[PDB]
Amino acid sequence: EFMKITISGTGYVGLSNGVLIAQNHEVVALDIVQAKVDMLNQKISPIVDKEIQEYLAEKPLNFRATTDKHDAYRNADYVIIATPTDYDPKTNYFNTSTVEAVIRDVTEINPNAVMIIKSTIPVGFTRDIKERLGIDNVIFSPEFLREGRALYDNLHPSRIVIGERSARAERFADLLKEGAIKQDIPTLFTDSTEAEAIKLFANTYLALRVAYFNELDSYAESQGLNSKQIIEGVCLDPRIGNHYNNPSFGYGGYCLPKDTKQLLANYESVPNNIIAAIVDANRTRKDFIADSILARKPKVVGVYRLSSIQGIMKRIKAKGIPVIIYEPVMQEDEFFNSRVVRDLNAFKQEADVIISNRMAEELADVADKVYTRDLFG
Amino acid sequence: EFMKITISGTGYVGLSNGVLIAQNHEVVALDIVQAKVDMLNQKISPIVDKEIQEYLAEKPLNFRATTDKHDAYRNADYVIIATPTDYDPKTNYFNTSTVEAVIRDVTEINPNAVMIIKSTIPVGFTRDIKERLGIDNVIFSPEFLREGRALYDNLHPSRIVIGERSARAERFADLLKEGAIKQDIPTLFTDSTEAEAIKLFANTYLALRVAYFNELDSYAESQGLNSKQIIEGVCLDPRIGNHYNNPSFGYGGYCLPKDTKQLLANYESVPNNIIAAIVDANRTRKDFIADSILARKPKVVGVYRLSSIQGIMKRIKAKGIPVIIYEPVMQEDEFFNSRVVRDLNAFKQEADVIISNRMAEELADVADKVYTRDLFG
Ligand SMILES: NC(=O)C1=CN([C@@H]2O[C@H](COP(=O)(O)OP(=O)(O)OC[C@H]3O[C@@H](n4cnc5c(N)ncnc54)[C@H](O)[C@@H]3O)[C@@H](O)[C@H]2O)C=CC1
Ligand SMILES: NC(=O)C1=CN([C@@H]2O[C@H](COP(=O)(O)OP(=O)(O)OC[C@H]3O[C@@H](n4cnc5c(N)ncnc54)[C@H](O)[C@@H]3O)[C@@H](O)[C@H]2O)C=CC1
Ligand SMILES: O=c1ccn([C@@H]2O[C@H](COP(=O)(O)O)[C@@H](O)[C@H]2O)c(=O)[nH]1
Ligand SMILES: O=c1ccn([C@@H]2O[C@H](COP(=O)(O)O)[C@@H](O)[C@H]2O)c(=O)[nH]1
Repeated sequence: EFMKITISGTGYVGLSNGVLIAQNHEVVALDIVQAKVDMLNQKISPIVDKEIQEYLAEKPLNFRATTDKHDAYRNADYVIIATPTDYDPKTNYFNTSTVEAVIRDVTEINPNAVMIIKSTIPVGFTRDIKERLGIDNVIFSPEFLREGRALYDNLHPSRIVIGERSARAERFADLLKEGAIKQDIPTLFTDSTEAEAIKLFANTYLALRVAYFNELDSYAESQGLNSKQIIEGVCLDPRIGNHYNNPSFGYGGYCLPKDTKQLLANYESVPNNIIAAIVDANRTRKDFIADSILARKPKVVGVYRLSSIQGIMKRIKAKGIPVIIYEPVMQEDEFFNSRVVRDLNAFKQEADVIISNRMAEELADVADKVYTRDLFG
Repeated sequence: EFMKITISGTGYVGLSNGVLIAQNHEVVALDIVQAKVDMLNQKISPIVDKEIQEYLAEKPLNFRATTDKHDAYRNADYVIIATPTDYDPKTNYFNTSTVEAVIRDVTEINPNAVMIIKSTIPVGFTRDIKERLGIDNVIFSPEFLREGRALYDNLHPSRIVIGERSARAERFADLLKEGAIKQDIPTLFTDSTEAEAIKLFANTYLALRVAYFNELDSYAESQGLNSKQIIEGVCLDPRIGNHYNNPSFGYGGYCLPKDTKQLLANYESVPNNIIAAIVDANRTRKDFIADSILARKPKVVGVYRLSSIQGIMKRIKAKGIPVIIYEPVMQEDEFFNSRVVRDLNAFKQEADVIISNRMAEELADVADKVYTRDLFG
């Protein structure tokens, strides 16, 4: 087979999948930003990913880009939708407008193309949109990549999951396996809504794991015990393992805080204690960490690098204690009403306690006033 | 070195450790039950463990037993304490009387022996007892074996943890490594109280993991989704894994229900949400399972095999629905006021719904009225 696969959205997800598949098939990448398309046609990547830029520039890929929807979608066997979406936990609103616009466009231009959604969507999205528009050609397949290793994670994926049990779903899984470097990749075919719930449950388990080791750490600090001794002893049980067990100021990042809340909203009519506790536990852990810091009676707290550390900052400021921030990447001189100190040495002198989620070489000479719960970094 | 190691308590734990060490050193096993000692001296095991009976009967072990404390403890380099203890969650009482009696006896008879406690004790026990009696010769080392594979788990241990950082603790770890079949066993030396908390945190993580996959299963049932599809997709993430993820009526057994509660009691002054939720989650899961069963409006519920299933039974009976029990191992004709039916066929005919924690071959012909959440058994 030599198929045509269109990518809608040339960001980390679209380009990871597109470059992977362009090694063996015809890929046409569609974006709405003409300048990104022009760059791609010059074999220049519009994003930061080593492998994508290396592949685009150095390997023979049957790849091209366009802003023309008709040129992109005509004769496509599959269209991978990788446009932006966003879930807002405060309102429980999942903005899927770009995905719905693409489904609209493909349905109109090429109703025979099979759309594969890689964008994050709410649980039940695909079953519902098919029913609403009265179409059958949409399948969800979760994307497991990490930014910065976008192409790498699809060259060496943990597994491939396609949310339809059919020969056309299997042929799509084959495209992902064919472009990968890793061999005998675990492949799983499920029904739609089930596939859409996988990442929420996987990411929430990771947040649960971090929240648990953080509660173990709260206990160890409270009791004057060596947290590393306990954690290493526990994690030597092969059913538990030595990963994702490094204490911190709370789970953070781009996915976990929102996904745990998104999953909890989905449990609104399902009795549970663990799902709700995962969200509450992070707030409790931040209160514990802030209270530990405040018990040292600092006159100035220094925050070394800026994300769960933001919650610690908020709590310290709520008690009227000034916070100064060391963050080279930030160019402003203020962040949430607190001074950003550009000079590391001045920051070190002024701060009575320096908090940092993870230890860093450059804090070694002031280690005595650094508060971090990092054990394994 | 060729040392003398005394075992106090010849049950699963004492005999596993004693037979292991008797392969290379002089072991004298002490019990209070003369008949168990007499059996041991005839090379007959007083417990059910294949490897222990095989080793006792067929390998050249420098092993003997006695009820004489003086004969047992004199000249011992180490005394492994493996007497019964019990934690009662209702009262938060940990009965360590047998361990304290042995410490008393050893201190009096041979104050130079180094005691290694393998019995389960409360967190902080060893530090406190040393301080109370003004002695230094007591060290806690957790025991990770499973009944039925008692000797096997010490021939192939996950890891060895000794709750003292010293050369004498290391020499004890060496005895455990020397008798084992498994090589390069992970070995960890910690301070006392830290070692004593390891199993509670490890077992509570296992209960948390089961409670989490059970909440995922509650959601799947509630939403009409295929739980196996979701769980397999999630567990293919290598940070999560395909173990301890089989839905059930709640975590049960001999250790998890009590250890989770014991750990929660230890968190009485430590802010947390996850530790308390692990206990509450099991009650919620049992309520969900019972409610699912009751929604089928059965006139008689059959319970196939008797332990979290007991909680389901209690809840069904609380609603006035009769329960019948199929449990060949039980000889009584009543269990908690419910009929025990000896004949499997009569049990099958009468029960409108048959609940079972795990599926079983012999329920195949009535599969249509069996309710089990088992996926991987
Ligand atoms: N970045 C990540 O780590 C992961 C992201 N995802 C999901 O994948 C989707 C895309 O994420 P990214 O690749 O990071 O987005 P991105 O923002 O890096 O790239 C999105 C691209 O879509 C283009 N675009 C916007 N509307 C469009 C339309 N109607 N038609 C064609 N192109 C359009 C944008 O101009 C942009 O180039 C989101 O739903 C995201 O949540 C999934 C797994 C990992
Ligand atoms: N069975 C298990 O799965 C595990 C048990 N443990 C702990 O190890 C300890 C022992 O458990 P088991 O071996 O299963 O007990 P067991 O009940 O099978 O054997 C205990 C032995 O100690 C004897 N004994 C009682 N008082 C004594 C005394 N003052 N001096 C000498 N012997 C005495 C009893 O007669 C009996 O033979 C407990 O603290 C238990 O919680 C730890 C890990 C696993
Ligand atoms: O051992 C760990 C692993 C991860 N995290 C936190 O969980 C979130 C997700 O981490 P990652 O999977 O993006 O690396 C991040 O805030 C990370 O700091 C921890 O606190 N400890
Ligand atoms: O996948 C699993 C693994 C264990 N358990 C439960 O957790 C408790 C401890 O199991 P084990 O570690 O003794 O096998 C038992 O009630 C067991 O049924 C489950 O429900 N699902």
